[PDB]
Amino acid sequence: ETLNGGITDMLTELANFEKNVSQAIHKYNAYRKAASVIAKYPHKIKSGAEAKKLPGVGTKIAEKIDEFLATGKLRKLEKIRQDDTSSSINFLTRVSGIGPSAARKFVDEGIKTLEDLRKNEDKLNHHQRIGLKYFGDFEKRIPREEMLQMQDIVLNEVKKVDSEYIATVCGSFRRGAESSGDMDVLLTHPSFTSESTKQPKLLHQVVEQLQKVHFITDTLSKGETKFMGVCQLPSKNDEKEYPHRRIDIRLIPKDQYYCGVLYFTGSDIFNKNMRAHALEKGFTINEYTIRPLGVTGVAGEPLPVDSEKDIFDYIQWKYREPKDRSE
DNA sequence: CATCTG
DNA sequence: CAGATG
Ligand code: NA
Ligand code: NA
Repeated sequence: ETLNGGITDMLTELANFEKNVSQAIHKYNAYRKAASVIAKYPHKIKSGAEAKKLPGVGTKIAEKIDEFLATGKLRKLEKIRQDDTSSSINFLTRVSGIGPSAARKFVDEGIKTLEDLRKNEDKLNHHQRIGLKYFGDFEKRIPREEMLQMQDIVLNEVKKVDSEYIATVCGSFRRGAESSGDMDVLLTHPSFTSESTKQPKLLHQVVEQLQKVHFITDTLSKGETKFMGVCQLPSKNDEKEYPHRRIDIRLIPKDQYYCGVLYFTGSDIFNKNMRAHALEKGFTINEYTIRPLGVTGVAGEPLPVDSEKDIFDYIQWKYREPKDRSE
């Protein structure tokens, strides 16, 4: 956690770079299990050879650990930190819609900067375009104070369209968090479940309203269950307009809402732990359901959940306010 | 995993 | 359709 830090750290720069600049999924994937194991490693890695001893730990890595331990740095890591092309990709990638894949193509076309990007707006697709228009706004954290305002609206409108709608704002906003990165809404309606063959309108109807009143600014992707967009709190009495914010809304059959709600709420750590205990208690849990575990190895059969309460109860645990859902 | 692109 | 992004 801080004994073998720099090590796990450099390993990460390295793995990251593999995958993003080179195509090196293997290699990349290599550094990864590597940093994972040294991570768990209970001692102070004093040499490569020592490390080597570990699984996932081969010769090349060993080599690097040595040099790193040997000297406050690593050459390759130094060489990669300068490299314009390397930096290029790390940056372009910052744009929503631009991934690595694309980041390469661009660079090899010589698009490296923001300006490059504007100039070549023709090469970008819708998402990427938006992604570029909202670069700044996009990176700006979302303070809870707006969060609550947003949430307020979304909920009101959803209600308007249908009283039977059940919306929830998961994420850290849900966990207490003072700011968030984007807005995540879990949606369901009684009329929608596991078997119930579709009802796309269910999602589309709301989306509409959201743009009706202008909360929703642009559409990133709009499928029949998942929507990826942009929103914005009405700039009041003009002088201070708001940033644009990432927002998503997803339909979910009523019959697997809570697992979802739970799940989406996190934290990752809370999940796991809860996930593991569930398991002891003779259960299983994933994003959609809770199933009673048979003994023949495994087994299933969706346990019935009417709340987040229903879940814990099953696994016979202490109902956790979202706030203490931390770890 | 679900959506988009081409 | 594979293949990219989130
Ligand atoms: Na990106
Ligand atoms: Na292939």
